[PDB]
Amino acid sequence: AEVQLVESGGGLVQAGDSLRLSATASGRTFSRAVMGWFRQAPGKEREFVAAISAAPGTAYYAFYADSVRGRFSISADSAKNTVYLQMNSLKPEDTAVYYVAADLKMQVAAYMNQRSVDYWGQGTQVTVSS
Repeated sequence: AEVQLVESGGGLVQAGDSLRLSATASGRTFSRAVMGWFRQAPGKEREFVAAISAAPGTAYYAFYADSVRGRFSISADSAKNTVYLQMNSLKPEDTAVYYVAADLKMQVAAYMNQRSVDYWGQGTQVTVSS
């Protein structure tokens, strides 16, 4: 089925700042999907950043790549049909286009392979000047 995921929040920013990305779907969406964020710079491999999935009640499971642990946080709001990535202590090496992703086979937040991702958004440029 067609799903149109849309990222928002990208910007030009300074080393040591914060930026918050969000993503939602236009029309058809998911319930109980493992959602994630990936990133890539021209010529680079697309790299996994963070994953999130629904737990009991209002809780979620999260999982972070080592490159962002201690700095980025992934959250979600099911009412608002939106997934978030709060980026803190941004470094020039965080410069990339950031993509929201959904993998429909996975059952719980974990490391995500770009190769297994079922749905991608269009991407939002994040640029960190030193």
